[PDB]
Amino acid sequence: TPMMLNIQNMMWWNGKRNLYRATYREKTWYEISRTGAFTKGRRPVMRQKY
RNA sequence: AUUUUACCAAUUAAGAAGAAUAUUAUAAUAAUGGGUGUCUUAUAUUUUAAAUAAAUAUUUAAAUUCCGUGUAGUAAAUUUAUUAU
Repeated sequence: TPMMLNIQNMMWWNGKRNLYRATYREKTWYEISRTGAFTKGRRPVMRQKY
């Protein structure tokens, strides 16, 4: 398995890509990782001020 | 009458489009694989899968550990955005 072997298969690097990944990723791993922008740590959640 | 010894020296101003829709970086608005001298026929032209990836991250702490390979929303669609004869 390429991921197990730690093979750097990237389209801009060698023109290859692993077949077990998803073609479209809505938000990258960094976007998923950043939790302060996802949870209610300090950010306000309802911008409407009635 | 006859006849001028042997050897030794040096590179510089360039005659005429015989040099530009040029070379490199730079545009954050396009994009189904560009192919001209091409020019029916689609049983014969199908590439999809939750993972670090043509998507790429503002600090020195603590901390697992026999050389600590290491830092968080900054604004919630907010303007750092892969641009372009």
